[PDB]
Amino acid sequence: SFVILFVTPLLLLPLVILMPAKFVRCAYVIILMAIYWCTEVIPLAVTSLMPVLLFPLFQILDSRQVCVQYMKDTNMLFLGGLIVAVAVERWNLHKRIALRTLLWVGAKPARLMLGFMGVTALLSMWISNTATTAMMVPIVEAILQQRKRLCKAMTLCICYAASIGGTATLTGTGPNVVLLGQMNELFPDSKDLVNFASWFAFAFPNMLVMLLFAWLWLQFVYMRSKKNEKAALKVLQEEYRKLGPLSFAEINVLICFFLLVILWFSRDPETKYVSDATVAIFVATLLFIVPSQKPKFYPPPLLDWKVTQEKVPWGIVLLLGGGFALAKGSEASGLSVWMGKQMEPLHAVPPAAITLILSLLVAVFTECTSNVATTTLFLPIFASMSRSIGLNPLYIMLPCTLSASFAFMLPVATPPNAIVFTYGHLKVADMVKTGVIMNIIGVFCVFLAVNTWGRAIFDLDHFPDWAN
Amino acid sequence: SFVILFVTPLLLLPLVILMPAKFVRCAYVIILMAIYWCTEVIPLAVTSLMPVLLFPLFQILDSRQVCVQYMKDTNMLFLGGLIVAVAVERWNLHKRIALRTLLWVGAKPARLMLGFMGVTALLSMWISNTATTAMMVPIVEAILQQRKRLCKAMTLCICYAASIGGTATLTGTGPNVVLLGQMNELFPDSKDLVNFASWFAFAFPNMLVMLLFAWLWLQFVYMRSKKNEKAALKVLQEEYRKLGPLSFAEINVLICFFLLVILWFSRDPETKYVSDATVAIFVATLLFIVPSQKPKFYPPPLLDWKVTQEKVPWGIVLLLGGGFALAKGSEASGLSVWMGKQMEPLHAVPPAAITLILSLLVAVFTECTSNVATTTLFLPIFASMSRSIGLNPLYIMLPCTLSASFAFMLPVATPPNAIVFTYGHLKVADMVKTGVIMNIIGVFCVFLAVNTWGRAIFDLDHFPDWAN
Ligand SMILES: *[C@@H]1O[C@H](CO)[C@@H](O)[C@H](O)[C@H]1NC(C)=O
Ligand SMILES: *[C@@H]1O[C@H](CO)[C@@H](O)[C@H](O)[C@H]1NC(C)=O
Ligand code: NA
Ligand code: NA
Repeated sequence: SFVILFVTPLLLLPLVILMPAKFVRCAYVIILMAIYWCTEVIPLAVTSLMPVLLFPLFQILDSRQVCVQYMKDTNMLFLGGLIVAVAVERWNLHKRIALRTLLWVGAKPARLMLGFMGVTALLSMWISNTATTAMMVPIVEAILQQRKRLCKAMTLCICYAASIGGTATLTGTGPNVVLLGQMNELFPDSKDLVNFASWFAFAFPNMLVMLLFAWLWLQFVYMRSKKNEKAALKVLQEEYRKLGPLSFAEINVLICFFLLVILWFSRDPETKYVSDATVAIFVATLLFIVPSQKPKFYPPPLLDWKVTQEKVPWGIVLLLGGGFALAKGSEASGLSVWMGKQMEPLHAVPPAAITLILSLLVAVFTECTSNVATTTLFLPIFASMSRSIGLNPLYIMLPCTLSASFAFMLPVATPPNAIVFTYGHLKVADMVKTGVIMNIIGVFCVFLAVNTWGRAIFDLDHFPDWAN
Repeated sequence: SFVILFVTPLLLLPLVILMPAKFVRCAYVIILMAIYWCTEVIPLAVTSLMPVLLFPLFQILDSRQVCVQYMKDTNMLFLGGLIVAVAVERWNLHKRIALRTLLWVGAKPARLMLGFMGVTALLSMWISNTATTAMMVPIVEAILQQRKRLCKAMTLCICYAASIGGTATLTGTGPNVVLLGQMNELFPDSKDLVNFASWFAFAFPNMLVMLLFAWLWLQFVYMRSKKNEKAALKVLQEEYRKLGPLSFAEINVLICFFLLVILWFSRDPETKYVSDATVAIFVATLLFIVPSQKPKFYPPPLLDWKVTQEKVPWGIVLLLGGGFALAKGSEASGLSVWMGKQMEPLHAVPPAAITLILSLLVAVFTECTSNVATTTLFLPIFASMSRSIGLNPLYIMLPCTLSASFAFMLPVATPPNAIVFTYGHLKVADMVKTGVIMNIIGVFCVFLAVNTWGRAIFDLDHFPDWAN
């Protein structure tokens, strides 16, 4: 069974060691790492460390040129975002925001589902999508204890909303960070063309329209009620009180978060040095000295180190670094130029079809693998193709990144779906039926976004000189 | 009180922003980070992230040139060592080795203390010194429940032995890794002159002699017994049984550890690419597929990801990276050349005095700060001095690294001393009296090592061209 998945490649190492052309060796590396990505027999971060273990033997890079690539500005940006998210989770803040929103919108099962989806998307924009599901699903259970075709709807709404809302912030989730990293590496002359501001402008409207379509679809398939308008409130309120009053530390973390947002947007409404990573580190550092209590001599802070050592996806960081290393090795060996020399005859094809086909393919493929793995595997190929056919790479690379998060079925695809299914009445057939359509929805919305307004944001109708 | 420690430096930022010479700005950065190092009001890894937050504003480096420096071959070497250590701790192996050794040596309070110190040093060579103390101190308590001048001796023996034994492996603890990193950065033409093999050869004899002197001293100050020969055995044996038999997974992790050691030594008893980091990653990766049980289809491994996400000092990794970034900024701005131009007139001095004085100073100073912080602050200065006075840098840099771990008092200096003091009868006066002398012992032993055999290992009698 699962033994061949790590012993069979040993057959090829003595065959590929000689192979008097390095792009073959890099290709074998990438294929092996993909096979391990899709199969979690071995973890992900572990496989992200293969490049240092393989590029040397294949005489591609040293252990220095490759290991230097495992931490760059993107990774520390993501790390700062994660730390801020940890501060938010530490104090039951996201629960307070959630309950306030739910009580404002009202308990009307239609508007109820709308509020759940909207707040889940807004929280997922910064707050580690799985965490939001963990926070919210107990609320749904508490509601429902007070139709087997209804529980499925809201339970799926949480996960779909989270996976969608994560695509509205450049931290958000892995794939967007991967896009930023590959843009920096493959296209360094594109110094700062895809930043937090521009990408947010591109993505947030797309997120909103996808969320609208999703709410409509899930209100169709499952729901084509005075107590549940009332006895749901008596649960929301009693859960609200348990948080207690406004909890002074919550205020300070909110202020720090607002400052982060303002600094990210403001710089980009000269010999620049001050990339967004500096801002993230600014606020993350600041989150260790602030008191969390009234000084009336600051014994108490609001964030210690032990929790953030416990609660941070470092494996994700190493995963990104593996992507960086793969891109560097491909650029060095000679594989990228080779692919760009094999994808020449696509010059006759309409690019819109290319974009749509590849986005659909990625949305399908991410439903078995992880999102970030899918992205970091696919993006360099599309980049080389775009360079070859006189096309702007972003045209292809943005929709792929937005699509890699479209894991709307297969609970193994993304943890949130697993968490939702763990509570029972969400038979996988329901998930597949409701997920394929939403994959299509997301693809169409993304294509609309790229061909409508992304043009002017990124100047996609012309062939930039930063893709020679 | 502790408020000025992070608000007073704000006075100087608008004063130092202009400062038409960049070495002043880098110096202010280093001073501030030192002040935060010595004062744990803010954690350590957080302060290690200041360089990305400061070098840009001071127009020294971008956010890319500096953030690229936070992960290099040294850090991943240390990470692999940490992961292997985690595998060891996972299965109660180090306890099994310990009990076997203790039962072999015997329960004779003299030889008992000797066995405790020796095994603690041997385990600390790879196994995260604090962990060994946590493992062993309960054993001492169990023994002693079955002289208030005796408990102090063994209780201090654990911590001293751990802090000494950590200086015998290039993973070991932070300072040695810092030395390797600074050698790579400041002196890159010294490609691989300080590796695991050479440094181990230099250090292990020094560790042995220091441990001998320490055992002698602690047998002097406190201890200038049939039951404790007997009723200690009835505790060791009954603790041994609780581990059960040899626990098949233990065997596999031992085999992996042996393979790691053999690969580290063997390569160094051509266009090299295969540095020790590759080996560490090799074995660390291997530690995720091995079964830990009889396959009789490998449901069970021996190391999952969640534990190593929980139990790994990542803050240490970021700390090292901060050291790397500081060194890069100093080399870029113009500060290193400036220091080398101010330390010219030391050409008239005997280098032996320089080495001894600086080693003593570092051994004193590390008893309030952390070891790794002390090292990464001090080493570039000594390097610049050595370049200036026609001297081999290693002469000065090795003893400083070995000395930074000589935290033989001030429980705040190093966690092991804190753990020992947490159990009571180790009044701080005793610790100081017994610790200053051992600082002197360590300094003398290190000086003997450098001036005796380190010469031939590193060719310290000549001025290498890799220090121009
Ligand atoms: C960059 O552009 C120039 C066109 O003048 C081209 O000759 C050169 O090969 C290109 N280099 C890369 C790395 O794309
Ligand atoms: C390296 O050595 C040469 C001596 O030929 C010296 O001129 C040059 O300045 C040195 N460069 C550095 C960076 O030490
Ligand atoms: Na997925
Ligand atoms: Na210390």
